[PDB]
Amino acid sequence: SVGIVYGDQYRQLCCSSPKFGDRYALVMDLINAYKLIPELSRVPPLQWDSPSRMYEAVTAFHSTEYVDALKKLQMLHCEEKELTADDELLMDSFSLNYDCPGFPSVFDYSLAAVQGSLAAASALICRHCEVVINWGGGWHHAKRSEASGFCYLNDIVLAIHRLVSSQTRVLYVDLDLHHGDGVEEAFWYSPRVVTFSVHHASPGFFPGTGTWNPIFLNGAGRGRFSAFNLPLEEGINDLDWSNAIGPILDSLNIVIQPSYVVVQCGADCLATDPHRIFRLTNFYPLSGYLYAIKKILSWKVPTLILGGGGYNFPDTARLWTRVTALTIEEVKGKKMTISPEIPEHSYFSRYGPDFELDIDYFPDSIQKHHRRILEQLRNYADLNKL
Ligand SMILES: COc1ccc(C(=O)NO)cc1NC(=O)c1ccc(-c2ccccc2)cc1
Ligand SMILES: [K+]
Ligand SMILES: [K+]
Ligand SMILES: [Zn+2]
Repeated sequence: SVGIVYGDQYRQLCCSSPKFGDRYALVMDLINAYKLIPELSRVPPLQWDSPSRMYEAVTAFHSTEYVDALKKLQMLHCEEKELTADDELLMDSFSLNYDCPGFPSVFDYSLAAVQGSLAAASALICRHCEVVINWGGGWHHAKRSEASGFCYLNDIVLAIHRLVSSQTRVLYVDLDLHHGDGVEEAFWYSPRVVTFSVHHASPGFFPGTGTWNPIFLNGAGRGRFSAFNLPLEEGINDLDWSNAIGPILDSLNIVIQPSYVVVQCGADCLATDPHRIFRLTNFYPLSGYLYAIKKILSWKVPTLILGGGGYNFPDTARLWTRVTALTIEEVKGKKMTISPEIPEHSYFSRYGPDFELDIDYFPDSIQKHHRRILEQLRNYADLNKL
C-alpha cells in the first residue's frame, strides 16, 4: 500500500514547537479534506518497551551525552527557573542554543519524528508498504552531537540506518532548499548509502556546505565518491531545476540500483516560501517536486518520502497534498482528481485570499556540474565494482 505516518499523539507533538507551530496539522488536515486518507495505510509511530531500547535506537547515530543533554533541556524548560551558567555551558557545547533553543516538549517533539521515520522504514522492510510518507520527518541538519537548523535529532539518518541494517544500498535524495549536511556527514564513509542533495548554496547561506571547498568533497575511505551535491543559483524555476536534477537522478538509479530510496521533500524551494530563493511551484498541468517524485516512483523501488523545510505553512500543505496524491496514483494506479479549489475543512480560512490548490505565483553552469557529477558517478562505480 501507500503508508502515511500519523496519530493523535504524533500530531499534538509535531505541532508543539515554536518554529513550526501547527504546520503539520494543516498538512494532514488538507490531506484529509481532499479525501486522500482512506487511500493510505496509517503507519503508527514506533514506541519502545523501555528507556534503554529508546536510548539504543537513538544512539545508533547520536552520542549518549548529546541525548542526555537534550532530555535535560526539556526538563529545564518544564520549569520556568531559567538556566544556570553550568547548564548554559553544557547546552552550548551541543549547539542547543540560538536557532535550536529549548522549549517544554523539545525532546519528546524531536523523538516523535524519529519514531515516525523508524516506523516508516519498518513498514518498507516488512513489505507492508511500497512507499511510506512521513510529513513530520525530514530533519536533515542534526549531527551526532549537535543541534543545527532547528533539527535536534536526525530522523533520516536513523531511518536509513534501519534500512541498510536490514547487499542493501540506499539512495538518499534531498530536495530541500538547504544542503542536507547531517545526512551527508553521517554516511561520509559509507558506500551503501549514496546521498544526493540539490540546494541553493552561496556565500553566507545556511549551512554552508554542498558546494566548492577549489573542488567538491564527496566522501572518504570506502565512501569516496558516494556523496553528490548539485548547488543551484538563486531564482531557478521548475523547468530549469527539473532538467538539472532529472538526468542525475536517472543515472543514480541506473548505476547504484538502490534497494530503497529516501526522499526529503522540504518545501522551502517554493516561489512563495519566505526565503524566496527558488521559484518552484506545486503546479500539475510542472512542479519541480512532482517531476522528481514521479520520476523516482517510476523506478518501483520501495521509497520513504519525508517532509522538511517549508515556512509558508498553507503552501507547504498545498505542495505535500499533491505529492501525496501523486504517490497514491503512481503506486496504486488509480486516478486522484483534486479540485483546484480548497475544500471546506477546519483550516479553510488559512488558504486565502483565493482558496485555490495552486500556489499564488505567476512563473552551462549546469552542464559543467553534469559532467563533474557523471564523472564522479564513474569513480564511485569503478571504486565499488558496479
Ligand atoms: C537560517 O535558519 C534556517 C535553518 C535551517 C532551515 C531549513 O529548513 N533547513 O533545511 C531554514 C532556516 N531558515 C529559517 O529558519 C527561516 C527564515 C525565515 C523565515 C520567515 C518566516 C515567515 C516570514 C518571513 C520569514 C522562516 C524561517
Ligand atoms: K537539499
Ligand atoms: K555516502
Ligand atoms: Zn530547508
